[PDB]
Amino acid sequence: MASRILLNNGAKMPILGLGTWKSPPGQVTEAVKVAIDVGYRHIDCAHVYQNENEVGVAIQEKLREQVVKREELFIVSKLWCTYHEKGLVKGACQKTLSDLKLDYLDLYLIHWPTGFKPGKEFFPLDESGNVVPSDTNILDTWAAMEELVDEGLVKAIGISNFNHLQVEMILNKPGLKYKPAVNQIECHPYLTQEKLIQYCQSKGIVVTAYSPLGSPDRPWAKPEDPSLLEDPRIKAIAAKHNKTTAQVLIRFPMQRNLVVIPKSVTPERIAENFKVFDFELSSQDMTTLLSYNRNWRVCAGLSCTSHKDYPFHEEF
Ligand SMILES: NC(=O)c1ccc[n+]([C@@H]2O[C@H](COP(=O)([O-])OP(=O)(O)OC[C@H]3O[C@@H](n4cnc5c(N)ncnc54)[C@H](OP(=O)(O)O)[C@@H]3O)[C@@H](O)[C@H]2O)c1
Ligand SMILES: O=C(O)COc1cc(F)ccc1C(=O)NCc1cccc(C(=O)O)c1
Repeated sequence: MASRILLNNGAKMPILGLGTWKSPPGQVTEAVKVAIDVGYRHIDCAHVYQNENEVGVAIQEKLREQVVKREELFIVSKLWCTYHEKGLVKGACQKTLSDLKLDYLDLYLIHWPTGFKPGKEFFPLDESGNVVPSDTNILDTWAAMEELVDEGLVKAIGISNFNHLQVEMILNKPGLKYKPAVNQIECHPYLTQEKLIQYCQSKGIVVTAYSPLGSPDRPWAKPEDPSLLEDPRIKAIAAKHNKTTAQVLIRFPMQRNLVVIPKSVTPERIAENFKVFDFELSSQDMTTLLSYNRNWRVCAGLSCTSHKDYPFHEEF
């Protein structure tokens, strides 16, 4: 299938990107270098991942080597929760640009709808142990994101982990200047997201699926949690197609018109995960994979459930 999807800003976004959350700083430069060498043109980043400098080393080198041109790359980052105030957004974006070695981002996302008190700590706490919100609202943060487009820092802006009412709030914002281009949400066979995906797509917003493999390296994994990569039912579909389970899990969102961003620092898996443009899941395969939904989240945000903008109380 086609390698890129057209966004509502007129730019094209590669449907397969490399994730970088948890990629160790001493391994992510080589991961991104390998990814670019084997065909990746989209890298998903974030300031909170604490490895943008090292991602940037890889990008800048592959540009210097003329393995790729800047206009062929699609680099995404995200505004962290402690930078939602309007006077902090530009500096947060500019720090990410400096670290990534870039003059512009292709896409900049509000990482989560929940703003937190600014300061050095990424999760400022009171007990008492609760995260300290900021009195920022998603609409004013969105206006600050729009400014970044108008200053040339970013080509596109979007949102992440917004529920359908929060997307609707952006779309209904008084004086809205730019619609979100993307909503990046968790999505895989255990969290299939039919309602939120159809809503976003119906509005021309492209959905990116994160944790498509079920994030087996997530730091809070428990043994009793379900495991996509080990699910016999998914392994059977992979065997039928002569592909790996991971390749099925990556192809699945692609056939729903989603972008997908599997993470790896393992060279052989980085290459494997890209070899997903040469086979097709049947409609029956797709419906079968959808049937595995259980509303299970890698990223549940249990410490934020009292935040006024917590996204996961709503059905979707
Ligand atoms: N917007 C948000 O709030 C948000 C939240 C979560 C994630 N994300 C983004 O989405 C990306 C992907 O999600 P994720 O990192 O949570 O998890 P994931 O991509 O679902 O899974 C990554 C894990 O799978 C392993 N793996 C990769 N390819 C494999 C293969 N072919 N066979 C077997 N194991 C394989 C990786 O191991 P190795 O690395 O050791 O190879 C790593 O342990 C993130 O890195 C981040 O960029 C965004
Ligand atoms: O967020 C990601 O991309 C991947 O997870 C992380 C990565 C980090 F480097 C550091 C923390 C997290 C994390 O706890 N996320 C979940 C989260 C964060 C903020 C608010 C909510 C909420 O529920 O409002 C939920």
